[PDB]
Amino acid sequence: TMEARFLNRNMKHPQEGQPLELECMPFNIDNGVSWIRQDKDGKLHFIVYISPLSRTAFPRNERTSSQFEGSKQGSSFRLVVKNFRAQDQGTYFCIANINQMLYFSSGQPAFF
Amino acid sequence: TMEARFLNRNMKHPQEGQPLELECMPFNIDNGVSWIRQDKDGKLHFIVYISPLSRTAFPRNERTSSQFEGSKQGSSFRLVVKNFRAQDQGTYFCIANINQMLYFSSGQPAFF
Repeated sequence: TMEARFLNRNMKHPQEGQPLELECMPFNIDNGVSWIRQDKDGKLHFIVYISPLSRTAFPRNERTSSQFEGSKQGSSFRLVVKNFRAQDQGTYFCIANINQMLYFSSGQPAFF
Repeated sequence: TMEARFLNRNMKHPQEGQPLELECMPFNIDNGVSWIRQDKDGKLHFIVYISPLSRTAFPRNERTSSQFEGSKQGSSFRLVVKNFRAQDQGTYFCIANINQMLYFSSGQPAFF
């Protein structure tokens, strides 16, 4: 089943000012996934969609493309937060959209 | 901006055993929306995608199609829970997917 996790499964919380790598492991390859961040608010934010070919699409109002990197690394999807700051905290999820049905990963809490 | 709300804005909580109607008001028409439910868990569930033509697509493992009705009613999207039961409680959101970018509504808490 679908999970979003820290690349470093040993860490419990992200470090302020460090690069943060998350991994999404999708039940299906050759379907892309979207990374999203949920505030403690509950408020939901789209970060990036990664195609099976590692093509990325970011939101239009754009700090995002400069603060996050998306890629597919052999069967799994990756999201990198270049410098993890306070405004990046939240619960991160992977979403796959296959035949107009959505599939959600388990979330990864990322709070100092 | 995008909001999911009770059709009856006067009510604070859904009634056990009553039909529940929610409304999604999308920044864009002639794009469909997906309804999702989030547990208190944080766990996310796809309910249904409604096309701009009121065409519905439900999950494959299917209690869902029999317990929820989706439609577009003049500019807004509607989700009906036929008989609202304990297992239907959660925070409901609308999602639009336009050019591989996702847009999320504010959520509507639905708990007794």
